Amino acid sequence: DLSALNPELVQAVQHVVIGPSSLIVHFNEVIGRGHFGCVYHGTLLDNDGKKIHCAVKSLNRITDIGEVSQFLTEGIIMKDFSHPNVLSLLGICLRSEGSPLVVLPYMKHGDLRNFIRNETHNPTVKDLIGFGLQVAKGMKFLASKKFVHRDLAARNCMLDEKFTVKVADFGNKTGAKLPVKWMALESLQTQKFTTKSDVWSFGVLLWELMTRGAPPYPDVNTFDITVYLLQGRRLLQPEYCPDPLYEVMLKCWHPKAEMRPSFSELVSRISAIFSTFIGEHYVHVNATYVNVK
Ligand SMILES: Nc1cc(Oc2ccc(Nc3ncccc3C(=O)Nc3ccc(F)cc3F)cc2F)ccn1
Repeated sequence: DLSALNPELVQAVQHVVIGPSSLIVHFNEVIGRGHFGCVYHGTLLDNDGKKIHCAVKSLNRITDIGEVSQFLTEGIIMKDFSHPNVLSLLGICLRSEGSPLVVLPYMKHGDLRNFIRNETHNPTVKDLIGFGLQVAKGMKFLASKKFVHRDLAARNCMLDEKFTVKVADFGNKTGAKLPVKWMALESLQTQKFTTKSDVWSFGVLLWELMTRGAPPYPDVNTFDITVYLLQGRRLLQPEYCPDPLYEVMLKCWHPKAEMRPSFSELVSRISAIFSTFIGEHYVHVNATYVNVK
């Protein structure tokens, strides 16, 4: 029901349209089944002959056009996201069958959390601070466009062949579906999200990086995180996290949202901490965090 969509959404999608002849979706090759949204390996033909590797996001399909319109908006939101540290949109493919297809450049190393969790990987303090800095650069760009992420976490950050981090997003009044453990105090209490609350999320993301992907607050039930935080608590300093990086995390977790550093200041501060390291310090996984979900 393409005509019942929205003429402005349809014209915006038209400028990023992919013809069904120039895209081959390998439905047998799944890049994570996820939930009610699937990602597959894809081949895209660019201009002439070019056989580029891509990720194709789908699913499919209950409400008349409501979920299709939201799906197309999420993809169209990426149009002006051109920054080395933010995931790009190759385009959108309109299937003459069912669900429209969102086409993204392939990220060889997948998500940042599974990458750092992998025990065959040997990151140093510098590499992990490096990833945090790249996320800060991407967020600095997004904040300058007044774009509020709402779900910044290592699981939503993508890693390519050159190890360049691409900030991305994989995918109800009082009902729970929210990433409460990455959420700012004000966002848990009121349900409002700002750049300052993304700064809180970024601090948790730095914690995930320094612990090599440990789940935040393991002992704490999702429903009582506000009660836990208000007792006067923050995540402990990871074993391999340098003191000035911990101090930056505590600044991201400032109880006054307006007292939190901006992403521009975080880029500056983290870039200085990063420059002091040479790649000597190896980061090992914590035994108390292994197999902890
Ligand atoms: N192996 C691999 C796996 C991949 O999976 C995906 C990861 C993220 C998205 N993300 C999206 N899918 C559809 C619409 C928008 C986004 C998205 O990330 N938007 C977005 C970008 C930057 C932001 F700050 C916020 C956002 F919401 C899609 C994938 F297929 C992809 C590649 N390589």
